[PDB]
Amino acid sequence: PMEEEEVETFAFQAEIAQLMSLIINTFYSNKEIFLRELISNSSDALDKIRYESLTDPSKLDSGKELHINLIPNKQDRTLTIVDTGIGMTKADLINNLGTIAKSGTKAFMEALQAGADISMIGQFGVGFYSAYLVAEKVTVITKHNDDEQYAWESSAGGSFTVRTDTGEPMGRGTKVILHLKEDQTEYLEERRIKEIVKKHSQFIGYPITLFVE
Ligand SMILES: COc1ccccc1-c1cc(Cl)nc(N)n1
Repeated sequence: PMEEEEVETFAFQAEIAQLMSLIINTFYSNKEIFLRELISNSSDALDKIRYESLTDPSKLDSGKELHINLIPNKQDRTLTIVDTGIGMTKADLINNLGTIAKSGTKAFMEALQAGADISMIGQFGVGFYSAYLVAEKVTVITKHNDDEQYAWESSAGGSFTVRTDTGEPMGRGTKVILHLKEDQTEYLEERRIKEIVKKHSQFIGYPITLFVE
């Protein structure tokens, strides 16, 4: 029996689209900072959870462990960033991922033309898009205590899809699945991943675990 699934196909806000192009169709060294940004988001997601969790310890029913996991798959050619953070509700997701303007967008783009490093990205509050320095496509699976599991995805081109995730359940948190461009497979090597965590992500306040096949 054929399953059926709803997808909503959104246009990224004009400037988030401009930024995504700029990221994709421009060469930047120091791409590795994409992980730093992704670990940061999770860190922030783990704080929101832990904080709220002292008001409602029942927000931990969905998983008490507060950590980050990195899964590089040499077969899929995916680098998966998993956290047991707070997750996003649909609206958090759509505000976080594309629809709503970001007060740092224009400024960051202006900055990049002036030759700023892609590393500056986080300060402009549009850090997640660095994901696209290395991935052709990016899949975010996410789960918020209040809501259901969502699967967001974009290969860029100006649009993203959001669909309720019928798929591996997570309980709580966000999973960023990076479908690495052909030439960015270095980010599936244990050594490289360990390198960029020690380098840019040392003071994260949660255990981070690297799983290697
Ligand atoms: C796609 O992830 C994000 C993008 C922008 C801002 C925040 C996030 C985010 C939110 C949560 Cl709850 N977890 C994670 N890992 N990222």
